[PDB]
Amino acid sequence: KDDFAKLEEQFDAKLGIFALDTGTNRTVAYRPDERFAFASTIKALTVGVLLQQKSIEDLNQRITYTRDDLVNYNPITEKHVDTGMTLKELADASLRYSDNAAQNLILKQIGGPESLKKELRKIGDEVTNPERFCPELNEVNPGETQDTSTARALVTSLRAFALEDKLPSEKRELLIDWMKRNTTGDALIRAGVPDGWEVADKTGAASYGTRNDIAIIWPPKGDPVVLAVLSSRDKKDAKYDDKLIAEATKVVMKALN
Ligand SMILES: *C(=O)[C@@H](NC(=O)Cc1ccccc1)[C@@H]1N[C@@H](C(=O)O)C(C)(C)S1
Repeated sequence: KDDFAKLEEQFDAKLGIFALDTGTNRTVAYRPDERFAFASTIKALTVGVLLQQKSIEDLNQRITYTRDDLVNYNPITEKHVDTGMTLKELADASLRYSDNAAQNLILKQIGGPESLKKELRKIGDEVTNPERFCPELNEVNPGETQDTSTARALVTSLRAFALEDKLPSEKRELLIDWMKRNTTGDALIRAGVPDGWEVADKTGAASYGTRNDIAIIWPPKGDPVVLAVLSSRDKKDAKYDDKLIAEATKVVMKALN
């Protein structure tokens, strides 16, 4: 409690923390219901919904696109404009590289932010507010609730898809594999977790120094932890520091042990 305030003190930032130990039902909450721009963590839920709406076979559908559908951070999708990419390959790119264009293509496919919100409401997430495609292209100003969620809701919806019954097991397995194989999170939740332990995570970064990671974390032996660490700062062009996330993860891990 004061460890998390210490981190807020040390990094001049606001933290939102929610963790669930699914083995004991122990919880670690710190501003659990405070809203942050969810930023690219929404990609994990976007794929959950894609997977609910498609057989694994249907993920082989090819999606074509041009250079004009690519804006900022498209490491995978910029390599394939000639051929396009299948839904499967877009999911991989979106989750493991946070390919922004891949995300936009998947979001279109599922019916846009309106359909994403519909499906999240259906799983009992009253908080996550998808509003815009690309939502990184627009600022979430303090007090704005469009494209925001909370640590607690993000954990709840992530557990629903990844760990519970919102997906049949072969699709839940695909989601988990992609997340475990994320390339973008080494300095975040993964840097705060004990060595060896498996981590499936999805990162995000926006304006106002927003720096997020959501994860499922497995102990050698036992049930997983599901965790959201959301952060933001006072100023629109504020810098973030990944260390804040890693260190907040350390505190959660302490508290769970
Ligand atoms: C979603 O979070 C994406 N963010 C952006 O495109 C905007 C942005 C804002 C500030 C700094 C950098 C980028 C992509 N996801 C993150 C992430 O997964 O950490 C990237 C920084 C890779 S871009």
